[PDB]
Amino acid sequence: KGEELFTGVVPILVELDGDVNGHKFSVRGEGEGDATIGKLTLKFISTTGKLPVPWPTLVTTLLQCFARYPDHMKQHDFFKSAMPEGYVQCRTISFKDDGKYKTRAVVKFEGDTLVNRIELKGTDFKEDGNILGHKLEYNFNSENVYITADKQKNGIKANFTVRHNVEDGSVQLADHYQQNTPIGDGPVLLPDNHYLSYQTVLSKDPNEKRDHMVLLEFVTAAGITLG
Repeated sequence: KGEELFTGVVPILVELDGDVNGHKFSVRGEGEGDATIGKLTLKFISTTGKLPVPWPTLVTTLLQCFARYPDHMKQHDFFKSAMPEGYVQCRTISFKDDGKYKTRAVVKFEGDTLVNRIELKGTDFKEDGNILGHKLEYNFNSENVYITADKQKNGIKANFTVRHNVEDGSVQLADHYQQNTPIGDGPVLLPDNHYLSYQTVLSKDPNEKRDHMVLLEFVTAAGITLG
């Protein structure tokens, strides 16, 4: 039933309120998702001027319900099974030798629009580090998100590390710990161990005057054998 909401193109609204070492910012995003081919296309705008953190550090925070689950894996798709009532997604993102983000997001349908409303709190960052110092390249290295069930919490957990290119040729690690729990009371699909494979492209809108990020994602579930 949840999966039936994703058979066509779904409009998306994203709202992020952020606070890193006390520096506040807001991001508003819009676009669409097409889970049949695992495709997300989104444009995010800062409504508070130039961001105090690099856009690439916000990519993972700013809709895994649009992953393409192969037919033989569709009974492992927690994200769509929680819909339309939605799920809460929480992460701790620890930047190696730097600070951490803690995020809480409510992902659910409002009518025909899939809405992702997020609060982000960043702490312990270095004023001259790679993040507050804006030393990260505007690109993204996309790998696999490993997913496991958490039966006790009736949800899932995920773990992965983002490797952010630094302008000096080094790499800034971002360790992600993720938890998702459904908002509704009804049973949801809980998966065997598997992963989501990402292809992520960041770009710019040449006609956009505000600080912004254009995001294209292709996401495919894998790791359970078609046989």
